[PDB]
Amino acid sequence: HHHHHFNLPPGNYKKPKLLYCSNGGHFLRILPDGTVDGTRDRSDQHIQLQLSAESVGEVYIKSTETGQYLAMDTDGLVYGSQTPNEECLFLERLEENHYNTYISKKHAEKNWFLGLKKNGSCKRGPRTHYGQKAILFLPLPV
Repeated sequence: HHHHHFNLPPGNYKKPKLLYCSNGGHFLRILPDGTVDGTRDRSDQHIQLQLSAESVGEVYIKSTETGQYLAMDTDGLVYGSQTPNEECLFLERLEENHYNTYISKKHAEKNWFLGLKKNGSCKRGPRTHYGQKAILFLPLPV
């Protein structure tokens, strides 16, 4: 449980999705250069993601266009990794009985989440907190 609640979101990983952030109304984007951000452009070719489960509640978020894995570094910066490693795992949970939240597994004890600012920039791990809108995501069909 990693010392966290276990309310899981409904749905599956059968198909790819878009991870939509309410905060600024952005879709999670993994750039070929390893850069990660958010875009409002629904036609962007780098927003399609494939989630997969490691263990129950643990996921990988992979770019279908590039094959890169979403990850969060030692300093809390989100990046795109060519290969899957411990920094690529996230704890996917339901939040506010509706949204999906993604907590860095490696940094779970610190509550470091995946989050997008209103300007579409990713937030740094330590800057994320329960209660913010930046951490709330909606998985949409592609």
